[PDB]
Amino acid sequence: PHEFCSQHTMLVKQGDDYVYLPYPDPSRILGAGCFVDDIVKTDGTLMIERFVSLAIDAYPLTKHPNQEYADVFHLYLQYIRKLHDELTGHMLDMYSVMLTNDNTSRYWEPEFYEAMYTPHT
RNA sequence: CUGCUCCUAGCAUGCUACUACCGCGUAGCAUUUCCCAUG
Repeated sequence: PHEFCSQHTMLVKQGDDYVYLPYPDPSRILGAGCFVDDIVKTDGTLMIERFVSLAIDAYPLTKHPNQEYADVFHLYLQYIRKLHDELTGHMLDMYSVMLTNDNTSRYWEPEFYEAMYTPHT
């Protein structure tokens, strides 16, 4: 369908055959990233799960024919990474201690996002 | 306000695996043992 619940339907190849993936408009995602209330996202170092949640809905933009949408997805990934590492520096240096296990690598590789659409859970 | 999802924490549940010692079951086993008159 051309549009349903503000989701554009795209058909791509997943696994061994083809399935439909609903992808959102890009402008809405970028606007939600840019403009917010105060402190809710005035400094993302305080709150990172926002962009994690945002990226999950931006994943089907990767399989789009035009590449700008994949660029948006990768931009979100890079920003998540930069936020996480700068948070690590801020916390480790001028405080005492942060890290014994990372467990946070997963949030910058498309393996975790793609599992969101795997027909098994 | 309804619906979906994520993360964290906690709780509780189930499951698995490990160790531990205990108890119980089982085998090998080392062991340590000597027969005699008669319807």
